[PDB]
Amino acid sequence: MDIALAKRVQKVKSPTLAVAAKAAQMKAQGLDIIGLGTGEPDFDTPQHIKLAAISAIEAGDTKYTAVDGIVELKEAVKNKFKRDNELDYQLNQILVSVGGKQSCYNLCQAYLNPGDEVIIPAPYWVSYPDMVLLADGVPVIIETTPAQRYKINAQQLEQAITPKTRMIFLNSPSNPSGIAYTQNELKELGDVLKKHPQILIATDDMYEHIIWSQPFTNILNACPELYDRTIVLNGVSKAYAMTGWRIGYAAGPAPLINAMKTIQSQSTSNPCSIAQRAAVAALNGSNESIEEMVNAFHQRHDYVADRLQSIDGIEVIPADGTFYIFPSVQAIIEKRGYANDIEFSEKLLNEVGVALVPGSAFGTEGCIRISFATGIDTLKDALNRLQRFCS
Amino acid sequence: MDIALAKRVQKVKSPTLAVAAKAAQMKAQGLDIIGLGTGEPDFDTPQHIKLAAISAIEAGDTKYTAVDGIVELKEAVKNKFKRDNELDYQLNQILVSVGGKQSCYNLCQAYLNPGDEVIIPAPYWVSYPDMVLLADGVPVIIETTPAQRYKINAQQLEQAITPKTRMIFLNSPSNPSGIAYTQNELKELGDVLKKHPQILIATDDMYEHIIWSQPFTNILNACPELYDRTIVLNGVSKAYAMTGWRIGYAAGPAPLINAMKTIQSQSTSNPCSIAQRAAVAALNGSNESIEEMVNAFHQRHDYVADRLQSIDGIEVIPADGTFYIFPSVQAIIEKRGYANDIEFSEKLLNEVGVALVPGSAFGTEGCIRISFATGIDTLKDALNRLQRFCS
Ligand SMILES: Cc1ncc(COP(=O)(O)O)c(C=O)c1O
Ligand SMILES: Cc1ncc(COP(=O)(O)O)c(C=O)c1O
Repeated sequence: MDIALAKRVQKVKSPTLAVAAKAAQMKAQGLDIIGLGTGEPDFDTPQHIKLAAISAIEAGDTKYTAVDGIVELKEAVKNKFKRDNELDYQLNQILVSVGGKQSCYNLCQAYLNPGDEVIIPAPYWVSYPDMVLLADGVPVIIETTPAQRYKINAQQLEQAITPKTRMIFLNSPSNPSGIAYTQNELKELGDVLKKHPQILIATDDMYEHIIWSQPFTNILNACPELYDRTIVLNGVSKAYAMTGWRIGYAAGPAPLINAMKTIQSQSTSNPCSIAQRAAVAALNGSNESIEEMVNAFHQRHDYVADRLQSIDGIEVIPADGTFYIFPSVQAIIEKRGYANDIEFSEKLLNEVGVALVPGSAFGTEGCIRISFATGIDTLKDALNRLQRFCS
Repeated sequence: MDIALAKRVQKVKSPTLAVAAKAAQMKAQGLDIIGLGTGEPDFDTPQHIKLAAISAIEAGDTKYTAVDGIVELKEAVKNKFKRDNELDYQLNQILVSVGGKQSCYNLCQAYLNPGDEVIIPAPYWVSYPDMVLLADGVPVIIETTPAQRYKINAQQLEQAITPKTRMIFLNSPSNPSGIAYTQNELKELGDVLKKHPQILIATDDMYEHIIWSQPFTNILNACPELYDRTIVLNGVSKAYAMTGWRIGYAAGPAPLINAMKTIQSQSTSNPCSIAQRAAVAALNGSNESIEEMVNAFHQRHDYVADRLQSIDGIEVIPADGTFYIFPSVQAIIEKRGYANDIEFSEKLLNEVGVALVPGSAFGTEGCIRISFATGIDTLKDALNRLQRFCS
């Protein structure tokens, strides 16, 4: 007999890591593949962070640590939230985790009960619904359009809330759209959320530093009165090109943070001790390397957006930040008679070798997520191929 | 209003990491504290493993990897299981995780349904019941005595099994007793397990290399016919003094391993990329550093066991391996009128500064777990203090 799988894992299907595995596979066969599906910076970890990790290895920092992070890193997080976000957190409000993904997963396991509804704006990071489902929560998707710049409004939010709603993910700047809410937009959402006090607000600020159209702002900057029911989710993966090291961090209400620490203490223990020391050097160091990387993404974005605009049948909303852009190819799908954006993306990959992620993976049919965390020369080639495929 | 906690997290209370935090705290106040509660080797990570990690950092191995491990590490695990354990696994049967704790936690989340019973022999590693409870499983504890050398027998196992039993943890050599089953003992347990085919066998071989009284053997060496319903859990934390790096690995039935990979893909993504490269160097390198460390634990064990034997009111069963020994202080508790082994351990810490873990944390009242992952000079001091306290 085959080993049966738990009912909870039968609820879930990760297509971003799956495209990555298919792209690596077809490159392994020797084919001419350009990967526009990546979810990490192409830049290496900055040298001063690498040097701090090497110093930690040489010093023998190879042991278990406090589950929620060495005190130097919890302090660096505390100071970062004050310095960058004008938010005051005590050490017992801070949890360092194995990537920001684990912050989110620990949150769901520490907080959500079976049947609880979680508002997830589309387009959404692929993992939000699956993490909710693994806690037996119920994803409640709010669909958005380009005319709304892929952002929910206060009337959509109120309409989606029920007496069963206990959480919302607010991810700004967004994976996959690259769009960020303005402070006033967050204020209008906060005014709705103030009317529903059982809703915990999970603000996923992972892409905070990767923004150029406006200064970063989150729900607590807009609505300080929501502090006691908000958890702030962040990490070093994107700002410091540290995706492989797996360090995220969160700040929020002490009882919730302690419950998340309890989940973590029974699942991973502390994150890698060397990675923790690397993250101290990142958070306490200069922003110079951040600015270098964000400037690169900005110039690449403007190039890609211009190329997409010029391709007949592709409609695009320019991003505010991140290394993603999220154009609609629905007109190409319709003129070709493709079934959907999965067929579009499979045909594109097999015809011209460009790998990207179908918009339906993020809950928005007919779009595609293009990542420009690759060199501008590779982007010129890839957009040439996309233009030829769509011609 | 305080943020409420999920019902699942209200089910759980980690006391090994808690003693560690209290010991570090009292040392911080400047007090004369000896920590005999540690759960990791005192030796640093071997130099050749450190050098491989540094080489990976310098090479820019700082990106996301396959969630279940880079192919070089999955291959090293495959070869390790064949070389050490005469077990044949394909790559799709292997999962690298964030510590062996995450292997165990992923297993529970991928496999256990609410109400499923899990047999957990006492004394048990503190995390087994809590990981089961977080999947809404039901821990079913089998209590053992020193006259049984803290090992279950086939009649106890059969009596504990019900139609609801779907899993058993078999941890040999044991945390906290240090005792290992013989091959024939595992054969007798396997004969019971063959009569109950819905029971998945989770053999936690983390302490495999840290053994001296007999060659290591597990349930599949004893009973090869259980291969299709056994998951083998192991890791580099103990054998290579790598606890801070967080690399575990497991091998078992492909559908189950894939479901565990699904949980991992929605919780942590891949383990730290640098740590994965370090683990490749460990598994593919010489056993010389393992033997050096295990020889040290062996000589320290024999010293500690002899000192414990000489203290009136302490009864001890010598360990077969690990860096733990698990004597009973019940006679001290009774002559003093202490309430239990928690009171014993608190009084010992406050009177003479020796920190250790009460046996009730592992489900065996009246014992204490002493770790000898510290230098022999510190052990002489600590045992002197214990002798004075117990006098
Ligand atoms: C919106 C969002 N949140 C969180 C994460 C988690 O990233 P990591 O687990 O590498 O910290 C990601 C992925 O990069 C993301 O896109
Ligand atoms: C019995 C047992 N299994 C698994 C583990 C997991 O160790 P780690 O998560 O560091 O790999 C431990 C702790 O060291 C343990 O004692």
